[PDB]
Amino acid sequence: TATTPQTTDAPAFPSNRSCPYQLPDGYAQLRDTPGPLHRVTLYDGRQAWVVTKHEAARKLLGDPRLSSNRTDDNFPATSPAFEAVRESPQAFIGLDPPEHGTRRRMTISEFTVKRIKGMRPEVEEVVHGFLDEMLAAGPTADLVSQFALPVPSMVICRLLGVPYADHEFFQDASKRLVQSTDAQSALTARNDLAGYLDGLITQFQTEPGAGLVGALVADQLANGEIDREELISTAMLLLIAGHETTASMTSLSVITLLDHPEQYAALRADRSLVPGAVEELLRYLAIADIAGGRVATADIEVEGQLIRAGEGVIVVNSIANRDGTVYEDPDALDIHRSARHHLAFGFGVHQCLGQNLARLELEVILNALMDRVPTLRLAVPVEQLVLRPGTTIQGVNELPVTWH
Ligand code: HEM
Ligand SMILES: C=C1/C(=C\C=C2/CCC[C@]3(C)[C@@H]([C@H](C)CCCC(C)(C)O)CC[C@@H]23)C[C@@H](O)C[C@@H]1O
Repeated sequence: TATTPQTTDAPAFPSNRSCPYQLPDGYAQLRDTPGPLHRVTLYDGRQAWVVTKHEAARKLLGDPRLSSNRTDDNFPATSPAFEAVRESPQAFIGLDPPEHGTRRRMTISEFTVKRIKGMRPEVEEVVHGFLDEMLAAGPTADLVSQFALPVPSMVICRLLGVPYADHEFFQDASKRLVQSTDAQSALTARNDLAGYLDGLITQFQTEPGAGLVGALVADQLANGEIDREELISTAMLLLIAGHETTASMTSLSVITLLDHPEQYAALRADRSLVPGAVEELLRYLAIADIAGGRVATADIEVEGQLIRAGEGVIVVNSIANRDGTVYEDPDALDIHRSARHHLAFGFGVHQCLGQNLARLELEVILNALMDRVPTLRLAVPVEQLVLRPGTTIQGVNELPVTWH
C-alpha cells in the first residue's frame, strides 16, 4: 500500500459542492492559485488543464485552436456517462466552425430579442398557473417537481413544438440523461428520447406543425440541409438545456436568496433590481460550471504555460466568475453589484443560445414568487438538502418548501 505523502499537483476534478452557492474547497484552491491554468486529473486517470481566471477564460473560449469536438479521443470527458455524447451525431454544441454556424443559425430565430420579448405574456401565464396549482395543493411542497421543472419544460416545449401531453416521459428521460452515472444508463435515456423525437419528425412530415421542430422538418430537412439524426440531436439539446438549466437556477436561487434575507427584502421592495439580481445569481451560482470542455488542435501558449496539441482543457466558469480582479469580494452575493461580463453562459461562438430566454424566465419567476408567496421558506434546514455532484448540472433534485 501507499506508505508516502499523498499531496498531488494534479487534483481530482471535478469536485462536489457542499454549499449550493459556494465553490467546492478544491475549486477555491484553484481560484487562489496564481496563473490562468492548472493541472487536474480526470475520472479516468488522464490529465487535463482547467482555466481558473476570468480574462484567460474569455481568451481561450475565443481561441479557434480549442475545439469543441466531443468525438475526439482527447476530449476531456468528466464522467463515464459523458461517453453517450460521442455515440450519436453531434448537435452544434459539439461542432466547430464552419459546421457549427450553419446548424446554430437554423435555430437562432426562436431566441431573438424580439421573440423573447413576445414570449413574456406566455411565460407569465405558465409561471402563475403552476404557482397557484402548487399553492392550492397546500404547504410542504417540493418546489422542484411542482414549479421549478414544469415551468421551463412547458415553455421550451411550446418553442420546439413538442407536445406537453408527453411531459412525464421526456422529463424523466431528460433527468436520466443529464444525471446518469454510467454510460449504459445515459445511452438508454438518449435512445428513449431519440425514438420519441424521431416519431414526432415523421408526424410533422405528414402534418406540418408549429414550433422549431415543425419548421426544421418542413424546411431544412426537406432540403436535405440537415440530417434526420442531426435534427434529433439538435431538438434533444434544446429540450434538455431548456428544461434543466432554468429549473436548477430557480431552485438554487430560492435557497441562496433565503440565506441572504436582507438582499431578498431589498429585492421585494424595488423590482427594478430584479434583472440585475438575476445576473448576479447567474454569476454566483454558475450552474453549468464545467460546460467549457475543449481539445487543443495546436500548441497554445498562455502566460508562460504551454497547452500542447491533443491536450484537454476545461474552462471552469464558476471559478472564473469568482475572480476577485473582476468582481470585488467575489464570494459575496451582492444583487446591487455589476455582474456584467460573467461567464455563466460562456463566451464566443458557443455562448449560450438560450441566455435571454433564461433571463426572462428567472425575472418572471422571482417577481411571481415575491408577489404570490412572500412567506416562502425552506421546510428543512439547508444542511438536510442533497446537492447534485460536480459531474452534472448543479442543483437539487428535491426542495421541500412551505409557507403561511
Ligand atoms: C438557465 C441558465 C443557463 C446557463 C447557466 C447556461 C449555460 C450555458 C453555457 C456555459 C454554455 C456554453 C457551453 C460551451 O461553451 O461548450 C451554453 C450553451 C448553450 N445553451 Fe445555455 N445555459 C442556460 C440556459 C439555457 C436555456 C434555457 C437554453 C434553451 C434552449 C439553453 C441552450 C443552450 C444551447 C443550445 C447551447 C449551445 C450553444 C452553441 O454551442 O452554439 N441554455 N449554456
Ligand atoms: C443532450 C444531448 C445528448 C447527450 C447529453 C448527455 C449525455 C451524457 C451526459 C451529459 C453530457 C450531461 C453532463 C454530464 C452534464 C455536465 C456538463 C458537461 C460535462 C457537458 O460540460 C448533460 C447532458 C448529458 C445526446 C446528443 O446526441 C445530443 C445532445 O448533445
